[PDB]
Amino acid sequence: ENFSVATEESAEPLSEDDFEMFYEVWEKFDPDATQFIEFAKLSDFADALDPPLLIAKPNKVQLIAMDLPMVSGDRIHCLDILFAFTKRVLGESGEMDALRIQMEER
Repeated sequence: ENFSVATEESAEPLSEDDFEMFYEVWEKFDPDATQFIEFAKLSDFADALDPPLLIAKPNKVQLIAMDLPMVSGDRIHCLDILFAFTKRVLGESGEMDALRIQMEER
């Protein structure tokens, strides 16, 4: 088509296709629909996802550097895992300024 090449990249890496895929893998680590996962099993799940959510092993440290709020003494919140992964993948060059606005404070 050329000329009208203003379409290329008409979507952010993290699309809906990922949202559903995330639940697809989640079901493997949790068929009870509890929506919670154990940390000892997180590093695994973490490499169970598919890009742009896949963290290859043995990148266990990258998991500690981004320690996600932990629920019940030994259990993590999926809502937290999902969000942290959306920010981590978005803290590249977009919406990352939203924090720079905190400086002014209000």
